[PDB]
Amino acid sequence: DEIVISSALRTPIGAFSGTLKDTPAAALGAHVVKTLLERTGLAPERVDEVVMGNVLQAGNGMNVARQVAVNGGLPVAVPAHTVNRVCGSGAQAVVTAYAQIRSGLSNLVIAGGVENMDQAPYLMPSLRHGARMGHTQALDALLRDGLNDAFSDQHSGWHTEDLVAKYEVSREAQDRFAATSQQRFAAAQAAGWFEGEIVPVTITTRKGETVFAKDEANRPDTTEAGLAKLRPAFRKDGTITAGNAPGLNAGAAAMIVSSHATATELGLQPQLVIRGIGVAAVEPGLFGFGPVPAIKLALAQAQWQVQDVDRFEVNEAFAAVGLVVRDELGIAPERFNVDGGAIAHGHPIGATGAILLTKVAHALRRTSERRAVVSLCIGGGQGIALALERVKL
Amino acid sequence: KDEIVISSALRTPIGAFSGTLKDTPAAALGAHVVKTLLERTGLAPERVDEVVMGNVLQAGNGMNVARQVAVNGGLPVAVPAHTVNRVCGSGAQAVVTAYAQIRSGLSNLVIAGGVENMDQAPYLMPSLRHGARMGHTQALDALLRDGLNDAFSDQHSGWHTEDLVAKYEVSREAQDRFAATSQQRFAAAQAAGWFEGEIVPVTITTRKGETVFAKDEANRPDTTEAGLAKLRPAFRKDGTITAGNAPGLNAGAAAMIVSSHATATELGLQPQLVIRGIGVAAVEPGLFGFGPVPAIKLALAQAQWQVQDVDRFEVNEAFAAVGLVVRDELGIAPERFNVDGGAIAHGHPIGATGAILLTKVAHALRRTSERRAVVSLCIGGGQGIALALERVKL
Amino acid sequence: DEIVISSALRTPIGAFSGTLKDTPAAALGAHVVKTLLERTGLAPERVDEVVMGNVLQAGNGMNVARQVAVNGGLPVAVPAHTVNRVCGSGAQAVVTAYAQIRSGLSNLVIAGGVENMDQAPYLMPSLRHGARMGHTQALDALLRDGLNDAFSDQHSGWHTEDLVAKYEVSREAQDRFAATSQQRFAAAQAAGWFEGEIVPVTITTRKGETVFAKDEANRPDTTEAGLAKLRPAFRKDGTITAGNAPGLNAGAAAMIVSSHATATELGLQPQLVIRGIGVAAVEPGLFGFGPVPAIKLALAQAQWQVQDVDRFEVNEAFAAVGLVVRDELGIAPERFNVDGGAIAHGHPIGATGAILLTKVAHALRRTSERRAVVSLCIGGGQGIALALERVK
Amino acid sequence: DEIVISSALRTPIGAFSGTLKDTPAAALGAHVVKTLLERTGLAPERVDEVVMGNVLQAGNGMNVARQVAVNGGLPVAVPAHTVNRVCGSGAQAVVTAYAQIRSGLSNLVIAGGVENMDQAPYLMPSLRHGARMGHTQALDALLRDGLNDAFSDQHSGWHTEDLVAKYEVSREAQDRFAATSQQRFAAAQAAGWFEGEIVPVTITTRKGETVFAKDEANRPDTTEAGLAKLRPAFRKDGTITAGNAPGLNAGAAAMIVSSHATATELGLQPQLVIRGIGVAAVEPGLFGFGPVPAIKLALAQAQWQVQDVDRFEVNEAFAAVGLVVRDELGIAPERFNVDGGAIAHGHPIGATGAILLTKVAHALRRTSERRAVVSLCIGGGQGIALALERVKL
Repeated sequence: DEIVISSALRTPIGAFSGTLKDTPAAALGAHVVKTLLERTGLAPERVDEVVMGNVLQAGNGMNVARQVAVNGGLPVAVPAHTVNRVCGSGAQAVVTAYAQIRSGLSNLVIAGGVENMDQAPYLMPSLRHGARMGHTQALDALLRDGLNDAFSDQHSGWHTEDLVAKYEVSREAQDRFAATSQQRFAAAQAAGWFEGEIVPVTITTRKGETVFAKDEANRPDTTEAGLAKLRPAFRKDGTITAGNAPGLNAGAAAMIVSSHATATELGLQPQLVIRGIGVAAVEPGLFGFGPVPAIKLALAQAQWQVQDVDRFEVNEAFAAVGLVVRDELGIAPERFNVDGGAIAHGHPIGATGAILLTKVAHALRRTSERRAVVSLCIGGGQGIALALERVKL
Repeated sequence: KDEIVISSALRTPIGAFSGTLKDTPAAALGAHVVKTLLERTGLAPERVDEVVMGNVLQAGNGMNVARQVAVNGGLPVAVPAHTVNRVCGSGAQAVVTAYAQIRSGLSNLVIAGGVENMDQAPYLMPSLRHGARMGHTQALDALLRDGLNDAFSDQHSGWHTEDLVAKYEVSREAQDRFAATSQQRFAAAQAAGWFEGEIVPVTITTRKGETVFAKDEANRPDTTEAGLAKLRPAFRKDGTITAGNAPGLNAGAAAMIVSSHATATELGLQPQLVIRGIGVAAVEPGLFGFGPVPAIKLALAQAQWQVQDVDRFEVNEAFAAVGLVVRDELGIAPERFNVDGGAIAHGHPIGATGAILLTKVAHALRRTSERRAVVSLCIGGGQGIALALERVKL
Repeated sequence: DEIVISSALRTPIGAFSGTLKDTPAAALGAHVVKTLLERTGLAPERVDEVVMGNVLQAGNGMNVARQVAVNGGLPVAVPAHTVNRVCGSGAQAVVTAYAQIRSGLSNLVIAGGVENMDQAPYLMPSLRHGARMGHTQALDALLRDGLNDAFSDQHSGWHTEDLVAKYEVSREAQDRFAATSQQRFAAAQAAGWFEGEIVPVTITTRKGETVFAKDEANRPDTTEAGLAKLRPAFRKDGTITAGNAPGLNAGAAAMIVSSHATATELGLQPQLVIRGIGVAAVEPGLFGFGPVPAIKLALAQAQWQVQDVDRFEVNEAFAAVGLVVRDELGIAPERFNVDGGAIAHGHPIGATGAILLTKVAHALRRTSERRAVVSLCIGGGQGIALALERVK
Repeated sequence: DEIVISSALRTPIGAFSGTLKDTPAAALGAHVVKTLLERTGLAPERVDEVVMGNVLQAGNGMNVARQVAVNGGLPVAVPAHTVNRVCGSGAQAVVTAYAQIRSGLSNLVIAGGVENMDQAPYLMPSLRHGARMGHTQALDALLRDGLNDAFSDQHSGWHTEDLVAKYEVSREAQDRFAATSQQRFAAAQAAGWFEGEIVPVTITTRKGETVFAKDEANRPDTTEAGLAKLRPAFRKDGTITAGNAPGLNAGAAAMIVSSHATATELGLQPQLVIRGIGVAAVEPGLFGFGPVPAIKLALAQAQWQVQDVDRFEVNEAFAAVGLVVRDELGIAPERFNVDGGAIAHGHPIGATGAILLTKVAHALRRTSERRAVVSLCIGGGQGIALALERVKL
């Protein structure tokens, strides 16, 4: 009856123009899936479906999920499809898996997400049928398909300044939150707390192989004083900066989704039980609020109250989004993004939801905490949340 | 289990390559169908729990096509939406996704469909972000890179389908006979008014005014076996597949309501089909045209139907060769296979086609009083999707 | 030691997106040169140099003039170079030829110009080293390298509205001049007056040929009433429209330049003597005035005055430029662009100067007029003029 | 009347992706012209014309020569035009000037050339009227308009392998020539022999200012042993490498051309008399041979024999071209590219001819040598040569 997550694994997260800049999103997912199969010893024929989140599908080739599955070493008989709920896509893949299992379409699904923002191409809308006369634009696909609202064409960061204004989120509070994310992430990383969830990727370049084993996007030297000096990135009188938002990152995460009975039968070690799912939508312009209704839905399904939850893992799309969700729900600061968030480690859009589920799977194992919520705000005005309970042993 | 049903299946007419819809984004086509569906049904917009849309060529369509379809279709901003991609099967996948959400208790009512506009697919410049440095560089047609070329070989779907032709010994003449028959069946059904009920007109604004696009335009009623025999192979020098025994590069949208039978009745909807069986299968990428065979067998097994129980099979004409291989492998009577013609005539707007075929069957069973149908599509990359569908008695 | 023009020939002029849209400028020039050699029977080894004007060189390949020469059938031993004085380039090629002959560097030069504005590519300045993040521009080379001023980045038509304001050139006068250009051109064309100067080009398509034999860009049905309805193209409350300016055209012209003695020695039939050359420069913003100082310089060299000249052939860059030059010099309206101009036939930038020299060579032969001036205004603020006399 | 060159000056030559990568060719020419006017005190009204060579005109804006003239500070009443005889363009500008003066069209011309190969754009031939369906090419303009033959579409370096084969030019001879070019250039540079001809350019960058005062493309540490290790650049079994050919360089040069009488009247100090001009053409495929007929034409006009010439300055388009021209004409190695050539300093195509005239003007002043020949081979199968005599005082 219970649907469980087993063997959650992720790549380290690459910086913009960083170690993963030449490695397609689909190749990162294939690497995690191959490693997952090697470590679990799961019979590849027991995989009924591969579901992968991917937002910037432009130029990635036919059906990213099918490339992840086949290049990950699964038999050609394993079906696969790609899901896009923007920032929530990596968590959506796990919700899709849950729905397939609960509806009887699948017994075991490999679910996750992939993204590489460097690898997003430029688009030429006028090249097919011609520009005819006069200058024409080449669009950055990461803005057109990933970060700009589809209704306004304004950046997500520009819209988030209206969330800042509505909830009176001070520059000082955003920079305090951002510095704390960096400090928490650096301490956890140094303590080895992310080694269990990370699978190394070997990158071959010119006359070199480089073993990419550790998240590279974080800035342990970040201070409130340093952050206060940065210029607003999206509006002249704004509060959001390069320092209180994540970068343009690359990575992949994947996990096994099955009934508890299926996991036990196949000698898997379940990490989390899915106790509740929430998917909600709000005004595109206030998309940072999306986690609030989504979390309420997930908690209602789990029959939990906010104060019953050991940790909330809410995507740091902006420091401002973290603060609005934490403060609106009255979550204790010590229980909110406990080991740091995307401001430190990065936001590889379509993978981030799978990365946060992976983080919580390993954090509950280490701490013996019982109850967690993963939630992400979603460009276009949506929210996704999963209520998750540790499985013992 | 309560029965999961399809209600109010509707589609745009299908545009030709460089045709009437060439300047109308896929998301705008879906928005138009959703708006019309809400207007005609009077469905309370707050009772829509999710919009799921198939779309294969997402490049340049903007953030989350399904959310654009939902919001521009007039649904409240409180309705969530996501986009699915199982290539050619995406429009049928959206309905399977809806089924799974309802059966799992995540949703009570979903608007599901698909959208595609192949003219609107942009060119891609992989080297523009970090530079070409020195030497010529390529601009990729996204239609090929993300839609029609296999991701493993980079060869066209049509090139791979010549290996299906060789394996099953499908003659050029058999493919051209099938293609001519698809055009003749489609033209006769169209002229008889059999597609009027499923089609919603789209008003297109241009420099020189408005065009009311009300009728499929990609079909060639004058097609003959003799005319098709004149054409050159499109994909291999010694090949059999031509521009005439394959569909075009088309544009369109289709959408429908998916819910329990009880939910449909409660909200004053008129269910058209019950989903009796779902099959999703995968095969060698190189032999993807065979995908419907295992998918149909899975869907029939779930419905507890045999091939001979099915009044009509609606199998996507990705190529005439795929239609022939699937029909003959399953032993389906030619008179019961793509009865009113298929994609060779009306077109293959990739991510919408699965939703278009479900829509076609919903209206055809209502007209004929046929009881049982199977919709199936082969899928680039080596997959197959099938739904076993039963008419609801109204 | 008179320098003469012989065997001036041109292609018909193609419309924007018209019959020549798939035929490179260099191929148009090659075709004229091949035809010129076939008709004259000139020994190819007697050609010392090929000089070709071409403004939009982007994407045309290494040295357009050398492609015209070699693809035109001349021996590989014939040197060639490409000149760019924007709108004046096709006339500049003939001035370059004159200078080479008078200085003893050459005895016989094939000089002309080529342009195909459809064939001008788009430019991607950010593709070499990357756009990194954010949308980036692809430039239309015909604007960047051909029609926009290099200092202001404003269109030539936008700058010409300041010439209109300075000289108080009414919209009605511009439209009357434009209608008259169309009417004069259509009547002359119908009378066969352009047959002698035009060489047909065969264009190969699908499984088909098109023989392109006649200018296609003109609008014989043009009226003042029709032109009055058009919207300003360059400024909101402007006077310049699509109807009182030329299009974005394609074509080529070429001719033999030599001493009179060399022409006679080689059995050529000289058409014109170059009696005077003027090259002048003005404010980029008032480039339409450029022909005035250039014409005065050319007339001074020829020891002619305006009233001595049977016809002026001044490029119709805009109707406004034609009117300003005509009225500043006091030229009789019936002696100014007598058989119509670029508003009707088109302005294939780098070829136009060679096309106007070609037109005048054939018009003086037909009319027995003695004296002509060819002049063009030049984007960036220049003018070129040649004073020309009919050879018997 | 003698036609003379006065006040020949050049920028230092930039490396590919080097100091001048963001400075348009037209701006480099403007800087030389402005400096030339400032130093000579020449009355700007006495300039009858500016003629500039430029090969890669794509994207440089309307009429590069007019931009050089106007941005160089000359009155708008000075006419200007741009010439293109590919690699010979910078020398062609001086021949054009000579012809204008001798024919009476001009009394005084500022002639030179400009090029910036980094600044050459990519071209999209199919963007105006559309690619319709299928992949399409974006062309590197430096290949399409500058370095690939217009008839074969093969690189100039690929064609030069046929010159190598015809004249049996060994790899070892090419590498010896290239090493010697580097050694000669480095010694001459260190001796201060290029200070007189070079005008510094101040480059304003994001982070501040660079005073670019010295040629940067040369490799003084070059050895025959090092060059022997390099892979062929153009054919698998080839001899031409990155080390025995010049780079993709940027720079400008300009000079005053006038009668001797005009120069003296205006207080200029003539450096060279033009005693002979040769322009020749050959098979496009053997364009490296072009200097041979061109030099014979220039020497015939000057009534000189090869052995009467104190130094030959023949553009090092490839080491192979230098060797073929030197050995075909029987020129003493000690009198051929005496202070090094383009393999060391670079080949900024449309400027190189003006750079070589400038180099010879200053070298004859220093050495009191009487007679020089400047010659360049030209893509498409041409050659240009000038026979030049030192003017005293």
